[PDB]
Amino acid sequence: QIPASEQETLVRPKPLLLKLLKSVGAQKDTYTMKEVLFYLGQYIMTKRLYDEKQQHIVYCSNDLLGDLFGVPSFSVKEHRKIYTMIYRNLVVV
Ligand SMILES: Brc1ccc([C@H]2C3=C(N=C4NC=NN42)c2ccccc2O[C@@H]3c2ccc(Br)cc2)cc1
Repeated sequence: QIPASEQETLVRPKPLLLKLLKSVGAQKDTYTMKEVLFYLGQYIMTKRLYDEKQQHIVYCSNDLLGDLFGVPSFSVKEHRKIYTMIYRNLVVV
């Protein structure tokens, strides 16, 4: 539900939303929104932060991710929510 003209928004992550990204294979400092989302996706996948039965729900209560987003869990179905939650950990270049 996010226009493609918004996921290309050149952006760059703050100190540890960056740490989050490079810990899963990142090596740049300036990303586009979907690059960020793609890596955050790999991150959720690798630490298995999702509910094993209703896999559209993510648990980040006791994870770094939780500190970045400020919520204990969220649904990957609510794109806008995810974006604004990601926006606060980055400057829009
Ligand atoms: Br916004 C946004 C962009 C892409 C998705 C992806 C996606 C997942 N499941 C769907 N279903 C349709 N699209 N997606 C998905 C589910 C479990 C584990 C990793 C996943 O990786 C990502 C995703 C989800 C949350 C964040 Br934080 C970043 C990427 C979700 C929200």
